Amino acid sequence: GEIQWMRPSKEVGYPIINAPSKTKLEPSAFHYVFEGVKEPAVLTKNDPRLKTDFEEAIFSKYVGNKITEVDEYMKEAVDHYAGQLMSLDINTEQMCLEDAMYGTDGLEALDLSTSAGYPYVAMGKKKRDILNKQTRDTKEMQKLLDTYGINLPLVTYVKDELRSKTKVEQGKSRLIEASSLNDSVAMRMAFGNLYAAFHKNPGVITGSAVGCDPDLFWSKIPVLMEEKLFAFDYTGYDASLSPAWFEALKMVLEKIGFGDRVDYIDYLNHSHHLYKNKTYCVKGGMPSAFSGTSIFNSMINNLIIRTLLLKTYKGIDLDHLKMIAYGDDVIASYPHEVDASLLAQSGKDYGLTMTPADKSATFETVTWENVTFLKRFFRADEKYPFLIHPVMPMKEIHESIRWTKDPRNTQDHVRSLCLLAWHNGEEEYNKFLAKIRSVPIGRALDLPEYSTLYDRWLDSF
Ligand code: NA
Repeated sequence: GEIQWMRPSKEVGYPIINAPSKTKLEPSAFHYVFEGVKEPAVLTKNDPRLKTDFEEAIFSKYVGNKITEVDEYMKEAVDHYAGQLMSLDINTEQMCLEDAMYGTDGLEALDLSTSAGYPYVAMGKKKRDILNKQTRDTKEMQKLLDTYGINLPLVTYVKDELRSKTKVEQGKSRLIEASSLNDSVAMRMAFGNLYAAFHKNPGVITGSAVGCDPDLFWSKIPVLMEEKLFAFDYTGYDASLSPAWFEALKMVLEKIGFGDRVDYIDYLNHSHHLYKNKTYCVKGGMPSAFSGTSIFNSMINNLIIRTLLLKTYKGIDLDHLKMIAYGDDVIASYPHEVDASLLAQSGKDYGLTMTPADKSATFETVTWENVTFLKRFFRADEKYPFLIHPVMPMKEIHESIRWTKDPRNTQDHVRSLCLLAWHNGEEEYNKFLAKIRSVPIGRALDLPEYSTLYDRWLDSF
């Protein structure tokens, strides 16, 4: 990803976009009951905590484009992945406006709380004013599609979330690149069935985990993985993607019956963005908030890993590459041991910056004991080994519970954390509940006890 140019929006015919400047994150009733070191991300260039230029920091993720065209290894990767996806008999017909808007089997309705993007955000028009969940009315949307068309600028907002102290000082805030509601709708109409097929088929065939339920999926993953696991982290994955990776994605789409609308991919690759009073053009880089971000990043990850394996290990048997991606996150395997360090080396030539799994300083062997996926470890249940626990460390949960974005959601927020935490065991879960109940807010919540969650879990399979 690389920014071609950036300049005042008015110079290119666009209005200034108002973006919040104050975090909605504030210390929760549990702020001093649990340990934590994260704080709300910087949202404005004048944040006191900043120790470097803000604008430069948030856009530094665009490290450039290392590759121009699709080489032979990538083409091979494309053929293998596409051939694999072919076995799913994915429905290639366009999805009707109604379902694209309000959902159908395998595709949730459009999120009504998130930005409607340009130009709606500039006309003070919300999604709630356009969509009718009980009516499933498409008239207003259709009228808007005809009026403002598609391929509209993506509206950039700084993401309001917790970040390490280092990332706050270095202005390393993440960005939300919201595609207009029109584009989102058009893309779900174009690829709606592809998305549904992926959501209904998490595993090693789609090579994707999007739409998965960790509580149930964790027990299925091992049986899908090979003998030897391998994994690694990406530094700024989305933004590092070069145009060639988007072209490779289109080839996959053409081969599986969607050649009909690969043009939509161009809109993602060569994209137009609005931020505050500036507009900028990016070549490469996956936009962070459009309908399909996760899925397309996952598909591209499948192409990347196959490519690096072909480039590094000629003769590799991709039919025995078993991987599951979720955007940039990935858990992979092969019958034979592979060197992630070598793969990482091959990765640089493709514009990818790969580092040791889970922030290790060195590339170590990945085992079922130390591997993580979506920040969750895998642990066989003590009583029924065949049931696998997705174990998210308490550290993350403690960090999260120390802040709130709305006192009215305290109950939901804390229940959510409980669904993640109990997997750490009864002793730990009870210590968590007790601390929660050491303050009034926590004592007034209705939280499930350990045995309740365990029973609920066994009854969910
Ligand atoms: Na882009």
